[PDB]
Amino acid sequence: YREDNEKVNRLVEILRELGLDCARTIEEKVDLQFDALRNLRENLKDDELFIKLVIANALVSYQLSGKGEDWWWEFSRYFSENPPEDIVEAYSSFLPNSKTNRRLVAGKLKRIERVEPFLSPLSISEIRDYYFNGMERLRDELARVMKAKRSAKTIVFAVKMFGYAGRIAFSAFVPYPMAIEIPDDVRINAYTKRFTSEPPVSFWGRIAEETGIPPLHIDSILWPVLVLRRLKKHCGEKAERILELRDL
Ligand SMILES: [Cl-]
Repeated sequence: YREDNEKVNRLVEILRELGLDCARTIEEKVDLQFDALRNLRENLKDDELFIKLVIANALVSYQLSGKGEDWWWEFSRYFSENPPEDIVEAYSSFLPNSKTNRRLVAGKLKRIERVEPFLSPLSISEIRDYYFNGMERLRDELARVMKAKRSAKTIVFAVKMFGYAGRIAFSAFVPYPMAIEIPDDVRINAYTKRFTSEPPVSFWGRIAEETGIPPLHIDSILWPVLVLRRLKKHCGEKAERILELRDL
């Protein structure tokens, strides 16, 4: 493949300097979705219900009628005020009446109906196992349940959000698996072409191995590269390194 080795070498070193510490700070302090999850977890006081709601919610988080951060806050406030029991019934009222996710409701409710027989029986012990030692397994099982490709964008997003939910519920950071490849993203794809003609999944897999940053955490870092005020206020002097990534 045609590669700009010098630019790739700089990219790797900048990502090494940011590291998992920066990715985690972006996920928890820059991404307002994380605080939305903290609010819901505190208000429900039922970590099994909280985590299952996050997975189901992520599986319907496509073609939104608003910004992602607004949607996750609407979800958090709605289920804090109207805590659910029957998840299909709850979403049947929530989605068409929401501001930020009222499009394609029929297909979204079918997806909730499809996932609930898998999520409902899970115990907190099994959920802990998925979080601490099984996020790749969860991705594969969700894809099977949903009759979706293993790399399907919304399946992978559900695992990403599950990682946030577990970090909150279990008070421990577990990095995303190296095996979950870089998400398929129009902005990432255009950025990759600055460095190589190689397909991004292969390229970012090597970058992940060379930096020790799993691809889903690289994706977190690339979000502000590709909000900026919130980053400068939380990553400290490492915020300039984010600006270095955009200008590569
Ligand atoms: Cl999907």
